[PDB]
Amino acid sequence: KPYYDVEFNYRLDPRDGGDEVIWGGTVGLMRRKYETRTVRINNERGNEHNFNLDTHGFAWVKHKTSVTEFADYLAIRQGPYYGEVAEMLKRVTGATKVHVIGHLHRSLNYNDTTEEEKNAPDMTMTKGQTPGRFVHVDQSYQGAVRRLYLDLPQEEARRLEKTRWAIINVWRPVRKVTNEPLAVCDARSVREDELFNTLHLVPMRWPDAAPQENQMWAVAPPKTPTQHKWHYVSGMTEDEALLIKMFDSKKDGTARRVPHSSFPTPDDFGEPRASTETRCFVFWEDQE
Ligand SMILES: COc1c(C[C@@H](C)O)c2c3c(C[C@@H](C)O)c(OC)c(=O)c4c(O)cc(OC)c(c5c(O)cc(O)c(c1=O)c52)c43
Ligand SMILES: O=C(O)CNC(=O)C(=O)O
Ligand SMILES: [Cu+2]
Repeated sequence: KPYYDVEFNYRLDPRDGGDEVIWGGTVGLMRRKYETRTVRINNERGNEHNFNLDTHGFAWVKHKTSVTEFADYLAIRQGPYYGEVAEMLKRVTGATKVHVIGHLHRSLNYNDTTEEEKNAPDMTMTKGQTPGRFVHVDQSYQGAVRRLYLDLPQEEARRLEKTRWAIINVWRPVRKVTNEPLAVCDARSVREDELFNTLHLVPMRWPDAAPQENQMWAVAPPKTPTQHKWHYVSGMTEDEALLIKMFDSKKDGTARRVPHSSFPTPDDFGEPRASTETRCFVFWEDQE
């Protein structure tokens, strides 16, 4: 198909009932209220070469990994995957150094999971992760700084912040994507006044620990299915990677942040889409 027209979940203003806390990995997040809008998502399979991290903030690349089982977090983090992702990412970006923070594995079907968790209290944590069905950027400009100093040593963070740096997510499906693909929005089609800093909390080890803290962009709804420029690539395989730019320190016109969201297509079929998204810092110690 050349495109789809699908309902997307955008920011609901608090004056109209919305809240400002994204309770990551909870049943409650699946119940969050959004301003829904229908947008056009252009299929770009066969046109991937036309999109890059500098202009649009995303790129589809061919990249073979040696890892096949992505469900075991410990197996992934000790194994070679992070280094494989980091070498690809430096190759693509021309970066000077790449530091992999971690990854999130997603394997649940959204609607299946809604109904199994219909009786669950909101703060119940799902075993596994559902797709990310809301428009967001994983880090605000503030959230990117917060992440840099939380995930890197203090001296390291201070120095790398003097040179150009960026947060890029490396999204790879476990197998050929036949349902709930991932859509990315042209960074240039959304303005700064549409971006809203939003708290993102992960209540790991409650009540012994405070929930983990992160700051996202929420996105104001468009007024037109084509105002925001949405794209995706059908049938993404585990030998292909979607690089999504969440943040870039460069303030000179280069794509700085990419709203993104999964979405169901009417032709969805098969067992639930499964994927990993690997959060990465990217440093160009020769710039800025
Ligand atoms: C496996 O460990 C989890 C991760 C680790 C990272 C590597 O993915 C979590 C994320 C963190 C860690 C912070 C909150 O301390 C991010 O900072 C790196 C991050 O940028 C992220 C993200 O922007 C979107 C998210 O999902 C929408 C997840 C998040 C999630 O919502 C629920 C989850 O259960 C949690 C994890 O348990 C992840 C968070
Ligand atoms: O895979 C999904 O359903 C959503 N993933 C993301 O938004 C991401 O990789 O940051
Ligand atoms: Cu995301």
